[PDB]
Amino acid sequence: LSPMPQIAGVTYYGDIPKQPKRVVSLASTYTGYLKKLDMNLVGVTSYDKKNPILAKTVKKAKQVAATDLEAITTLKPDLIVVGSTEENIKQLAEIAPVISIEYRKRDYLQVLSDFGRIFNKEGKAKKWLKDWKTKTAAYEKEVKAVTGDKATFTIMGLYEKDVYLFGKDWGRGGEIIHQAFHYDAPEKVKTEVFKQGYLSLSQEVLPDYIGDYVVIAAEDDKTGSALYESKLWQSIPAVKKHHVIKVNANVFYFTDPLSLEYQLETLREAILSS
Repeated sequence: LSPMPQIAGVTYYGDIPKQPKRVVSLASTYTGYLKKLDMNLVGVTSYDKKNPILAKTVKKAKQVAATDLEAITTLKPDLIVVGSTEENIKQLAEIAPVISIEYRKRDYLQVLSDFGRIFNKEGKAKKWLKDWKTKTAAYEKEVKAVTGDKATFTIMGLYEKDVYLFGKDWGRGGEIIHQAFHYDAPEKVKTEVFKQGYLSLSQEVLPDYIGDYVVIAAEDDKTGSALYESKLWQSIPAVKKHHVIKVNANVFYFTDPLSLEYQLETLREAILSS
């Protein structure tokens, strides 16, 4: 039986096993945290299968959603991990013990040490957080020597015809840019995006939310076409100055340690080359 510590955002359904043998992850947000703690994942999400950093490590896991109850029963899990937003949690808890995580109650680093406490993997969690602390410190000085300590960054993402801004803690590299590198954002990003985490934005106002640098997440090359072709977009100083960092959403959606390792080298190299 897990000690099942009381942690903000963490709800247990049933008796969490001390050493889970057969974990089904239905939350793309947490799959890579479980993988980093070398837990055995027999099910994972479509997002995890599509994440080019994580997928290598979960080839053997079956792709499942919360709507695949019979398929999940057939995997015989001894633990299911979900986001608190998920459908069918009552039905999932009838299959196996559930850990349900309410997003944002613990930050991108705490989520790992929290799983460490739940699963008796506090050593692995601590070794990674130590090394993350070391490189992030060194990498911030390097990138700011290039940009200047005061340079503003905006995090944005594209999905079909949808445009979003992100703050410090909604992925797309905001955790590295704004937390790890301590980069400022433009005034309207601070007052209109940071608190709520994400903002669905009209294409038309993008210039008023972009200062020195913009990180733009997309799942493929074609999604950016019409925006990037537009006069409005080409009118942005950050665009003219080639201060756009286009990133692969299929890994940059996430904040698990494996995804972050890739995102940190990618962002560092993009800022240094600018």
